[PDB]
Amino acid sequence: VSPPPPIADEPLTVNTGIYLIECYSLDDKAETFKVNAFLSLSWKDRRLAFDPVRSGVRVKTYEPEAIWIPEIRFVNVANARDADVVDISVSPDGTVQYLERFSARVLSPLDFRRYPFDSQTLHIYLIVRSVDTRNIVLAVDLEKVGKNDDVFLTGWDIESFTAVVKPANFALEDRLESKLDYQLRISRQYFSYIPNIILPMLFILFISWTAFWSTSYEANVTLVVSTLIAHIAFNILVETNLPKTPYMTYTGAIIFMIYLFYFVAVIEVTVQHYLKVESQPARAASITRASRIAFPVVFLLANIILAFLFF
Amino acid sequence: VSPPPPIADEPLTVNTGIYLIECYSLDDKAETFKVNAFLSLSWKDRRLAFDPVRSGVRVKTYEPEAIWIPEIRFVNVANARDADVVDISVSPDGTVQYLERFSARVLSPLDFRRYPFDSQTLHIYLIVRSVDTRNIVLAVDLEKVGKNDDVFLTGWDIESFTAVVKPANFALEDRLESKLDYQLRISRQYFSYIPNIILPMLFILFISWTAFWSTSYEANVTLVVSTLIAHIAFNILVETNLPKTPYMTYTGAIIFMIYLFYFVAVIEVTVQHYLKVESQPARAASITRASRIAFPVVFLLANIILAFLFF
Amino acid sequence: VSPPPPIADEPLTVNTGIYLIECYSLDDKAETFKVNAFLSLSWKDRRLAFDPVRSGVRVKTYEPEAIWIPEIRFVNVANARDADVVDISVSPDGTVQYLERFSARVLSPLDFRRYPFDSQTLHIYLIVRSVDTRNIVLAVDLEKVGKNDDVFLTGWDIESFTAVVKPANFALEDRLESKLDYQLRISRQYFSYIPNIILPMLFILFISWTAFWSTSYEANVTLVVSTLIAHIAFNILVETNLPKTPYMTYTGAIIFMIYLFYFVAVIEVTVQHYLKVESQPARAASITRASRIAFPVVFLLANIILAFLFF
Amino acid sequence: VSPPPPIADEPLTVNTGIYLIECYSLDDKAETFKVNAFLSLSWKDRRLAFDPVRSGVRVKTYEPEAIWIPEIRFVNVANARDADVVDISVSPDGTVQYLERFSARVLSPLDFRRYPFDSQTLHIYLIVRSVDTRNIVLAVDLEKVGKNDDVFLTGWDIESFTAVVKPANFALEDRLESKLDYQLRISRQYFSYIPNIILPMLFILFISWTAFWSTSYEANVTLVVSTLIAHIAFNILVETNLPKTPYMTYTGAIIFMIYLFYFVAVIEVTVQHYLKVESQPARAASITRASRIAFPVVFLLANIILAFLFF
Amino acid sequence: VSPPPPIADEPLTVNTGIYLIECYSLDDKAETFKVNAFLSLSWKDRRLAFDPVRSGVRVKTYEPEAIWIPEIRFVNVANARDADVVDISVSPDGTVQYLERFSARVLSPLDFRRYPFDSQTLHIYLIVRSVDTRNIVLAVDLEKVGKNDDVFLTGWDIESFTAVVKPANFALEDRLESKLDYQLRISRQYFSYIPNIILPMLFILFISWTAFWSTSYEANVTLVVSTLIAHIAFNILVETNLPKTPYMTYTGAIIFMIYLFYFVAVIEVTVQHYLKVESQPARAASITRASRIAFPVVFLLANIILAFLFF
Ligand SMILES: [Cl-]
Ligand SMILES: [Cl-]
Ligand SMILES: [Cl-]
Ligand SMILES: [Cl-]
Ligand SMILES: [Cl-]
Ligand SMILES: [Cl-]
Ligand SMILES: [Cl-]
Ligand code: NA
Ligand code: NA
Ligand code: NA
Ligand code: NA
Ligand code: NA
Ligand code: NA
Repeated sequence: VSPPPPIADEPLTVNTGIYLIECYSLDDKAETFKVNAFLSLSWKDRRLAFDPVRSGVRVKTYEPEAIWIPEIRFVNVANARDADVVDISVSPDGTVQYLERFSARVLSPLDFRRYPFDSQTLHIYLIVRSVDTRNIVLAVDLEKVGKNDDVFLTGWDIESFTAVVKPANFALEDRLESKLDYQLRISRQYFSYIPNIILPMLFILFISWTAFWSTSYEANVTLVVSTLIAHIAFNILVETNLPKTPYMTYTGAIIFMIYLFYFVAVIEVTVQHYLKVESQPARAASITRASRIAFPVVFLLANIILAFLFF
Repeated sequence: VSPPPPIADEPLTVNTGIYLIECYSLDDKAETFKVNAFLSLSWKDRRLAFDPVRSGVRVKTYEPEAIWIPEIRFVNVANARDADVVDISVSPDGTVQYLERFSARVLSPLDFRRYPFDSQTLHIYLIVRSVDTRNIVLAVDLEKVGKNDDVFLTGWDIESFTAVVKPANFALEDRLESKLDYQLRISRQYFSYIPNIILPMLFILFISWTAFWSTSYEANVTLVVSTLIAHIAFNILVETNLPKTPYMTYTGAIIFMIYLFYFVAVIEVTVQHYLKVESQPARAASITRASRIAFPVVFLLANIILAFLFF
Repeated sequence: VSPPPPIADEPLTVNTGIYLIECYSLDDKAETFKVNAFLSLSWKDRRLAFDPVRSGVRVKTYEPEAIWIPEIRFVNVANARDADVVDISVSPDGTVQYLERFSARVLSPLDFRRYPFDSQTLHIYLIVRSVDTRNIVLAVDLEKVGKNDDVFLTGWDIESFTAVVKPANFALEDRLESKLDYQLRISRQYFSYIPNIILPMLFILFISWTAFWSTSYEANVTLVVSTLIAHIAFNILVETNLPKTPYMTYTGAIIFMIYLFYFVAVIEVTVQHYLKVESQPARAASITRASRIAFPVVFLLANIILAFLFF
Repeated sequence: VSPPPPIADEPLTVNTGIYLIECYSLDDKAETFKVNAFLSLSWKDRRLAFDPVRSGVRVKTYEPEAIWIPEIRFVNVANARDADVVDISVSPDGTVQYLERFSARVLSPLDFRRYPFDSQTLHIYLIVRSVDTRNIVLAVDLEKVGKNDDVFLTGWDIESFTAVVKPANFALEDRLESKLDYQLRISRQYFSYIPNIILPMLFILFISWTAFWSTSYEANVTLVVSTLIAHIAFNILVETNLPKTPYMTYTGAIIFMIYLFYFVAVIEVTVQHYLKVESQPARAASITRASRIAFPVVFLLANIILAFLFF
Repeated sequence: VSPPPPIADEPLTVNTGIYLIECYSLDDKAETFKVNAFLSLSWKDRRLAFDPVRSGVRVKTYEPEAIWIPEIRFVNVANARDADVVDISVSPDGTVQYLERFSARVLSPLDFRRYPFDSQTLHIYLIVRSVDTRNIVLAVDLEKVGKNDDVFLTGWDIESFTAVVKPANFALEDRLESKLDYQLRISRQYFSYIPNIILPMLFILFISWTAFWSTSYEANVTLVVSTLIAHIAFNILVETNLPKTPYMTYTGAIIFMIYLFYFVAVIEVTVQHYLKVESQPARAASITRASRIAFPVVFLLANIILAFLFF
């Protein structure tokens, strides 16, 4: 079967639509997400046109093998989508209405700069390659683009599912390619990060600062060193849930900065002890009293600077 | 093959049933579970009807390709179910009795608010899309809905497997869809959480409280800081087995609250030492003696408040 | 093709056999194991019977499509088995001899009460569903039930592979079902648990008991608290290799009991220090001297009680 | 269908091309990467040649079954590629233009010597096995070799995708094999390693060196031993992300060398304490004062030597 | 299609060969490895014999369906191999030359006694089951047994790939089975274990021995207990990479023995402190001075004994 013959030198418009049924397994590290959706296709094939009076039927149902169907692919998929044809209906004017249900693992990169207070735009790229007989162009049928109400993505708020109506027409290996962009806007549910990572990390840091109210070097060493080890555990815990980025993330920035706070606290604890041994506790006391105000103030200001730079 | 022609303007009723054989791999983080079950289908096709006397046979067995079979799908599946037709029997009134054995990874969300003392309702949504010739409606044959006695779900008690008899008939992409809800009620076996997480977590917390019977700041610092690190390990252990929720879980609430108890214990340990150095041990003694009663009382009352709010 | 017509009202006996070739991947947490075996089937089809003199051949070889073959399934499988027909041989009397090689992931629950000194009975349930024309009953051909000598299951001793010769005949969805039970008896190789978990766990516990020969509260706090953290690591290590059980395991019981021993050791260490500060070291000495005998004696007796209750 | 008959004793040239669409899942430990690309093939089949005037058509489109297609395979793949034919076009002179879209898990070894400042050359080996009728040779059509702009590999910078135009023609099992080498040059994004591994590792090492400003053996023991445990955690973290190499990696060298620095710091801390107890603190002071300069100087010089040897 | 008819009562010899192309994913815990290789088969079918003069052709190429092909299987595979026929060539005398490219996950047990200085013999068992008409025997064509030069197994040195030329002919379910043994000899690249596990483990042990040059019980307790916890981390790290063995491994023996060294070091540290408190430091000094020589000497001798027993 050959594609529909053109009337004039016009290309064949294949109207598309994606209706999300299931959205799952957004792998942050792999920047992949799995989708289960309806893919609707519509085009005019004048060769399939019929008279409703003569034939008796209002619409004709065909099997995929029986008629010409456009070779529609996804750009950003790991493997070819798992699809099952639901219906093929032909109107008297030759307007074919195709519907299939598919599942695919979509590969869409994520921007972790504002993690875990980040928002993303997941993409689903529909593509058609033009044939030698005729050029094929994709279009969006806005009435057949949507999502089920029950569609949920664990740890994410699904904002919108829309399509960029004008396709990206380009040439690949001396043939026209018509690419459509389907955008699923999501925003992370940062809630859990607050009692699980952020507050426990702040608590251990604040515990290290109690060494500014102690003259016992042995106890101070235990305070700052133990809490630093807990901070290392939280840093390792955070980087397991995230991929290796060529940029600094919001959480990554905070975590890294906190290391400097532990390092300077060790220096303060060392200086205080050296001075006490040197029989200069008055100078040591001035440094410790200053540190009680300096450490929280510098921490608060540095965080304001970070939050400003990131948001 | 086209669907059965209607007598009047009535829709085609496809009687359904699901008999669970195997139930496994309930992934709490992924909110997925695997199922192996029998799917029974029954509908009337007057075109397949035949003579007992003339034909000789009581029932006719057909191969799936030979006759019209409704395109029955699952809504909440990752991929198309793995199915193998077991039997197709036609009565001579044209009543078709279809049976297939399938396996699928069902995507059903879970409510972790009361974890690990939570109960869930897993869903299996059966769906049929109406054709242009005729509208297809699903029905429940209660005699063909059940589960095997041997059906076990590791770490869960299987309560019931029932079906919501009235389908959710709606329009999707200008076509009628008949959706049925199959509900598998389960309840978590919380037993293991008590000797593995809850009691060990209480033991380390109670060990930190021994600092209220010690004047040794160095020993108290070691007691409260070490036990806090063990509590961090238990917090990390718990959040690995659970997904990131936009709400607080029962275990999550307790674990988070315990951090505040460690933080105030550090403050007490610090205050006590500062006062002793300041040659005010009488005031420090009053604070330590009060803490011996305050810490367990406030812990007990706060837990009563949490248990009340959650259950 | 229809099933063999009955002479009298007798059911069709399908003689079965399973010969294990490969046995692997016993997942303790998932209570699954993978199998690669031969499945032999034999039944009489009088319609396929022939004269050896007239036909010339002693046996006729058929392709699966050519003749009626019983729909044999496994009850406790995740998905339908991966099978490849090896041979189909028909004797002159119509006795069909079918052989296929299959692989499947069998779902069989395990009893962890005596872990790691536990033994299990893995099950493989063969099943046939009766047809409308005739009832099908399964039988065991003991000469075609066995296992290869090289069959090994990492960390397990394969004891026996036998079949319960009398089938469990029952009705499921108004049709007879003939179920056969194939039992693979295994026993865990507990050896590795001794130098890897049990002895290291005892060593750290015995190290904590050295605090009964020390008056240094600071050193005792470090001894009991550090060893308790190592015990937590061993508890976490053990529960990762095991699934969540609604009962107590042997190892689980020991591990949990050891927490109580650490808790009482902390109390002893606290009491001793409080008394010393109170200028009552004579009373503290009596308590410490008693603890030197009490702790190992109570530990030995409690373990005898546990071993008695569990074995 | 037999291959195209030769004019003279010349071999059949199959012009090839690979256009990368998706590049993902580079597993460092497994030395595997997944690819989704276009595979273009072109050869002359004089038997398929036609007159454009007589036939009417400029090009003829065939189904794969209809014509002879060369058996093209990948050398370094885990399993046979997942492919779907896109187009087969025959020119009047018999020049066949084949295009397929495929996905495969490519097995290409990596050189970790300079990790995480390493660059790699991933290989994709195309191969054709000669037939008895004729010898088949592969060629590169440089116009059909490329990559999509959006092609991204998490944690890597994609440098180039080129093909070694001259094939490696050799004999395997007494038949000619024509092998082509497609090279994907990548370079690691080392950025994240600096705030996540390198700096935290340096911070804990520098913290251990504060013991050179302390006379408190108990505090020094806590400083050097605790920081060493954190260094062990970083060593374990690094070797999980890497495979077992029969050579030393850059990061591996640094990490190993740092152990020696901790070991000598323990010796210094021990020597200092022994001398103080021996009532020789003047000699101990000379050793500690020297260590303050020796440790950072030897660390800086040793790192210069390592960086020189590795880069 | 039936097998080739015998001349005399001789069995049908199927000459085999395996040429390794890709060797990957050797899972130590699962005792599995993946293979991608060429499988060559050759047998004489007199029914396919032809005259080169009359037919014109020197060799005839057939499709697998057209002629009788022996049912060749692998014994030690997880699932049936993924195979794709490359060529089938028939010589005038009826000598068929079959070649296929396959991939399979081979299940071959490993001996960990000498780990990580162990060598293994991986097996690939080829098997053919005799038919009722004729008995089939396997043979090795040594000219078609080999491996590609580029064949690499991460963390292993590939020594040789040879075949045991004489098959293991036996009866299984009253039919002859001809089994061939293909052996891939490998030896572990132990290099990485030295700077990653062995030396760091020795360093922490040697650090614990510094307590023999200290009289500070509090510092000694910190030294021996902290290093013991690091040794536990290395023991856990080692047992994750290894399966549970009913025997002791070389590394397992060393690791276990080191626990005894830590235990006796705790006893020494305890005895020394008890004696000092008892105002007997002269006796304590004798014990500590002896331990300085005893501990390294006993460690060196015990390791010589272990190395002797294991190698
Ligand atoms: Cl696709
Ligand atoms: Cl363009
Ligand atoms: Cl074009
Ligand atoms: Cl489905
Ligand atoms: Cl099955
Ligand atoms: Cl391939
Ligand atoms: Cl096989
Ligand atoms: Na078509
Ligand atoms: Na059908
Ligand atoms: Na059949
Ligand atoms: Na072809
Ligand atoms: Na064949
Ligand atoms: Na300490």
